[PDB]
Amino acid sequence: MEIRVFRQEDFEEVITLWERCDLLRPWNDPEMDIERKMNHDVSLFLVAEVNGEVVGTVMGGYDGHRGSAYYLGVHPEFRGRGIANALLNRLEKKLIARGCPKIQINVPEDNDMVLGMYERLGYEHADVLSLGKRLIEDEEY
Amino acid sequence: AMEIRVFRQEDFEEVITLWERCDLLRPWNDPEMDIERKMNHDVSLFLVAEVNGEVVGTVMGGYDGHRGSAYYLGVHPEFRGRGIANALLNRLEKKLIARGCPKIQINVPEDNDMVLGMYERLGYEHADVLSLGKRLIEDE
Ligand SMILES: [Zn+2]
Ligand SMILES: [Zn+2]
Repeated sequence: MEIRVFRQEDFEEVITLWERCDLLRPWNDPEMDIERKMNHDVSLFLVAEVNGEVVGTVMGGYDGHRGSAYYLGVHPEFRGRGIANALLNRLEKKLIARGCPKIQINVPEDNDMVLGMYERLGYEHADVLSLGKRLIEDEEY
Repeated sequence: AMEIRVFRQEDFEEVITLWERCDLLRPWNDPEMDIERKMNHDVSLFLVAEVNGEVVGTVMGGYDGHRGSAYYLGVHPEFRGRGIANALLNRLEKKLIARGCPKIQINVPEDNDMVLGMYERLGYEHADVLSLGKRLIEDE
């Protein structure tokens, strides 16, 4: 396999991958989320392709101060082969390449597993509360 | 005469000074480098608040194509009776909306109830989530 940048043709294949990995939350329209990312900057939005097919994603980003990562998933049939790791290790390097000093990720608290994965890779938990506010509402889909 | 506008190169050392006075600097974040990171990337969400020509508040707003962000929110100790932080976040929020950003997320210290309360009062809600981070470039 091989990690590259998301391109428009990857659009339905990615949604259908997010489907299979249950990354889909009713609040967030994934069509909209991809459109936003496209309008914005696709360059830290990476896909893993095996056999000329997408099997993993990470929507990474950078705001001029912190790196981010959302929509990190790997196809349940492709889960043994270090894909999410290759995917995070490519993002972190693409971030360093543009002077991003730190990346920060939110993980569901009850998910003790994915929590251990990140810690393994040298991520520290911060003693902060994440606070959020909805600015634009996504319809149901 | 208070006015919120976008950060300008001229504001550079005034803002650093304000960050000092606002007890916002940390030895692991070089504020010159952070200002420079931001300028090189996109300065349009990096807001200041000026009162009679003086910069007395900032917010380094941000957007990543999915989520909006805010760092370095400070208002000069002497300019705190006046809704300036509120004005800073309100404008940032409008600016995020203007470019299609659906949501802003801000991390606040688990101790700092005064700040948690401000955000709640502004309509921010707690997410049942844990913040993990990884330093990629050390400032030194
Ligand atoms: Zn396609
Ligand atoms: Zn810790």
